[PDB]
Amino acid sequence: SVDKQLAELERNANGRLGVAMINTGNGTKILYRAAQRFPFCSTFKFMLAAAVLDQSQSQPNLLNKHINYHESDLLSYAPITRKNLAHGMTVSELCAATIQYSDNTAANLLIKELGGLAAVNQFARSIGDQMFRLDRWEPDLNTARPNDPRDTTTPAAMAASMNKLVLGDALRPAQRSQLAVWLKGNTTGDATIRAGAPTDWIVGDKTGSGDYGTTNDIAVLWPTKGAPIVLVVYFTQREKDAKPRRDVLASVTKIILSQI
Ligand SMILES: *[B@@]1([O])O[C]C2=[C]C(F)=[C][C]=C21
Ligand SMILES: [Cl-]
Repeated sequence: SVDKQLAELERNANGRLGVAMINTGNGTKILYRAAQRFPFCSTFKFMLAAAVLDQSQSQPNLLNKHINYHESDLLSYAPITRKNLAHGMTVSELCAATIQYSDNTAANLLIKELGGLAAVNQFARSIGDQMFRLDRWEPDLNTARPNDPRDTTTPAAMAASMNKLVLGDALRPAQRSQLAVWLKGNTTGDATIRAGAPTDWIVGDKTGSGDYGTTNDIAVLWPTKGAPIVLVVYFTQREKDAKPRRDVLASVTKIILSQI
């Protein structure tokens, strides 16, 4: 029933759908195609910020490091780093921007500070995530080509990680809080998981879009009654210039929340 509705939603939507849900209330999970790979797109920015937060556990001054980025770093999609070209940004603001606005330059800048793509992989491995895999820099990583494993995860791996990172004990508390906070101030989420959620709830989220109408969102939801819930929804379609299907994410959320 739980399964049948998603399968039916996915049939109807003409794409492939990946859900994982974790109610940290009891400890129960709703999984649909949870072990299949999907192109994460901008959703990895979450993992990237966690990595930065992990590294700042050693480096008291990391978050406050002033970064003076150049003209040549700027990309098509970078409202915030564009706005502050001239004054530079702190690593910490870089994190807010990457999360809350999905700024690509900020991300590239942060990967470089961590010391490259493989440092995001290694952070992913050290938290038990064995599926996360970053292969290219922005903007090349949102091609979402059919059965291309580059730059993918599984819904389950991303839920487990978001769970450990935001609600578990992956991080120390100040770093943990910072992560939730960035998430809470996200500005790209109104139309996806937020839209399928009681308007009284509080949602922190990271979205993703890309080719093949890849539409993704990864969220913590703070309910009125009870414990936080982890929700990961990934979706992809037939054609390369497919338009996003945010509605599908809204409807998935609506389904999952009835069950609870
Ligand atoms: B991403 O997946 O989040 C939004 C976005 C914009 C863009 F231009 C490239 C990649 C992403
Ligand atoms: Cl805390």
